[PDB]
Amino acid sequence: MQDCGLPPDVPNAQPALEGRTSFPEDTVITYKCEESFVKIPGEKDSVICLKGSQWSDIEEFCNRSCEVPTRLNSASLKQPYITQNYFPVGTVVEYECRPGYRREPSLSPKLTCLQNLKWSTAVEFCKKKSCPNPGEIRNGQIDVPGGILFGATISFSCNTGYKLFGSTSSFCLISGSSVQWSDPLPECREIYCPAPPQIDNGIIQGERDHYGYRQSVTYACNKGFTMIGEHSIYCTVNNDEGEWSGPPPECRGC
Amino acid sequence: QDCGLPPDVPNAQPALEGRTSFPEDTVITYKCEESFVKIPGEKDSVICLKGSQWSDIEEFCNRSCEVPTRLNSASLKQPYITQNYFPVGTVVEYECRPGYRREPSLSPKLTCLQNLKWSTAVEFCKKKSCPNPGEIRNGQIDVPGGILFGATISFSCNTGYKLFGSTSSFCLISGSSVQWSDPLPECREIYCPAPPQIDNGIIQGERDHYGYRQSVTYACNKGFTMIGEHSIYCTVNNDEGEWSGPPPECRGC
Repeated sequence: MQDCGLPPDVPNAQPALEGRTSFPEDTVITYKCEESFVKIPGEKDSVICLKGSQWSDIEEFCNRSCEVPTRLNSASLKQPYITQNYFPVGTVVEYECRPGYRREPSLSPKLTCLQNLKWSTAVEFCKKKSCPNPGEIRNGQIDVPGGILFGATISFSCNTGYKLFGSTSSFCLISGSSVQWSDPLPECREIYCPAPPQIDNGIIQGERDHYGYRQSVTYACNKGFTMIGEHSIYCTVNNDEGEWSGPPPECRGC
Repeated sequence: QDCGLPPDVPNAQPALEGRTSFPEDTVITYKCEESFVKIPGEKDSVICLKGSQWSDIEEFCNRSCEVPTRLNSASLKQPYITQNYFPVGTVVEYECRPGYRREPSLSPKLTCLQNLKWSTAVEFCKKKSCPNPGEIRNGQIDVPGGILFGATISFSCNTGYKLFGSTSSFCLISGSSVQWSDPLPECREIYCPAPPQIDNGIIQGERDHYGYRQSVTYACNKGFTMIGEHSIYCTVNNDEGEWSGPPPECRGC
């Protein structure tokens, strides 16, 4: 009769029959691979009801493959693997470094699909690029806690008696073709104490324009006056603010 | 042949030894009364001569000031320093003791006044001053009460420095002048012991010497995690250099 019966049973595939058990001549039935199965590129996936109530032949067209290679931050799949989804056991794909990573020549940038349907062990075939030498800050310091490679952070500080002007930290970030420091080297600026206080009936011996950390100012009483106190005071510096060590002496008469 | 009582001399009293009759050739001496001093080169005694007659004697006492009171700034000059006769109007001169100097604008002279007292005293001899103390590098000099003869000054070293030498000085008299008993001490920077090294970590840019408030930053080798403070600083546990605390540790991952 001008109708075929049920289509052939294909291992690991299920046909779309759409609610019927009898099919008219020239009816085309497509199969869909089952769970944990991928169709093999370049193979038929359907059958056709021919004359004599006979279905056309169809061979197993499903496998049996790894999952899409897991997403790496250091490397991206090369073409044509990056667009593929069929990876039977034995399949080897190649990677290429992302930015800002570079190849570690001693290591292979390839992954193989193993018999257990898993990709081989991952190695660091693509390593983190290095930022330039951070250099130095005059009268300050740079803190490099964990190297200067891509993704690293470094902090800046100013020695006692100096004030930091600029950025307090920097990060090695990707910059176009390479990796560069997010911020430039800041500045350590000398902290100045307020102008030293003047005293009644006394003077400052050779007063200077500016006074920095630990610099001193010496006092002297005028003729006929007696000194009572410290002959000199010095500049103390804390939390970036200058302050004299203590009060100036007194010149009492007479 | 015995004389009777000797003559009455104004402002003087004779030594009779409780006698009322005196034999020929008896010599009687008089002593000036309170506030009076005998006039140099004058007779103070009489002698019983023939005819039961005493020899003549004239007033020999003048009201006099007392010997000037001792001053600590100056001393009487010669010849006043050996004198005891100072009638009204008498002026004596002083000269400075050590360690005192003359105050040019003033007179170093005292006058015996009509009331038998010496004129008002002024500071004609003033305390000498020791030389300006100077400065102590990284230290301080406390001058509590001037730098004149007898004064004391103390020395101290700023935070992070240790005093080597004298802790004080006194203005002493030295021969022909006044000088500080002790020379200035030196304020030397205190250094902390060499910072400790850590396993699997390094000291970022180590220095040869670390002073007060100076820090050392640590960094762990690739593949280790730092446990503890990243940097430590040189404190001064008087008067010694000591690190603020232990260095961090590096744990292998």
